[PDB]
Amino acid sequence: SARKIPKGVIHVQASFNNTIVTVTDVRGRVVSWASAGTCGFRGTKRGTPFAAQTAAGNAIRTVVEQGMQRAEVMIKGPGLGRDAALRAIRRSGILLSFVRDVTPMPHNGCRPPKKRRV
RNA sequence: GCGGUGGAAACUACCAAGCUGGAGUACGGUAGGGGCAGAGGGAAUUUCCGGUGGAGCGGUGAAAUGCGUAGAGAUCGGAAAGA
Repeated sequence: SARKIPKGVIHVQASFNNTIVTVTDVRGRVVSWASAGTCGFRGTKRGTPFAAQTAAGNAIRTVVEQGMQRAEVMIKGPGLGRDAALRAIRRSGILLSFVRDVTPMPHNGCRPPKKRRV
């Protein structure tokens, strides 16, 4: 069983409502994912930093079948789950290699509504 | 107040000949999202197709409408298009 891929990039879609932590390989194929509204609590109880750690710590139950040694991290977008997702992945067992911020910086053109966030 | 006559002449005005500080022009340079037209560049968003993969995603002061196992979101590769 399993493909047994060495290292891989971890795409963390950090938003205000929730945080989707997905651990993918070298190419871009997802093995298994984990989210904030999946781990027990839902509604508005998520999106917080220590709710992101229970989400990123739920991935090591489904991706343990592959057996990854090293891991590169990748954060996208603002919110309370940027530095928190990196701390849970570190206390799990996998090593650090490349932490990058691929947040889409606009060239001042497209603008969404004002509205207050959580 | 109006008209006429005889004067005065600085000022205003008319005429003639000038002068120059006004203004204008040329010579040589400087900065600027000045304007019009035609190209081309980068990020991102949306959409279409395909791969991986899982049940959730989206949203709010809370929720719900909505999008989801005819499998989105997320992720990767490619395309199209507009600002």
